[PDB]
Amino acid sequence: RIRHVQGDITEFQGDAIVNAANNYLKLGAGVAGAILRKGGPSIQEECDRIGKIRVGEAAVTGAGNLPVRYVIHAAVLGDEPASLETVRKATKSALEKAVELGLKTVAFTSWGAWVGGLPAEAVHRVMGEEIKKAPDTLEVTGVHGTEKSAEAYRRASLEH
Ligand SMILES: [Rb+]
Repeated sequence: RIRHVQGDITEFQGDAIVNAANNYLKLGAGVAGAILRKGGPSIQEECDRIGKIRVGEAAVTGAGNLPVRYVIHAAVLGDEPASLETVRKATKSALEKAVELGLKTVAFTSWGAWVGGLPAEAVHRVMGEEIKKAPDTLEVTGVHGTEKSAEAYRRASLEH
């Protein structure tokens, strides 16, 4: 239910990508920058017309010129700081949205740009638990910058 690959999430060709976000849905930091660049202005514009949400919630937009149908914005910080709990909620909420849209293929990054203050392995652990709990109609892809990293993530998923 989760496969880890080297690639560019702005090149994922499935139903949706998950984009880590502040709760004000003001995009730009991290992978969002590339998403705005290649996806175009309509992604922030739709966010502007959703308004702000709560930390731990997710919100859905179209994907502009990207080869996915939807972007799922997962609010990990803002009005309160990122923690293992906000990470858990934002993941569960992102996946809940995907299920609501009746989607099958969804892609996350490592959320690294958003969890600098947290212990990496515990963050990976919590998102993994939420992903595991998600229904089997979903196929989740983790996308990483380097093969070395993705092979590390796959190797780590062999710890069981
Ligand atoms: Rb931000």
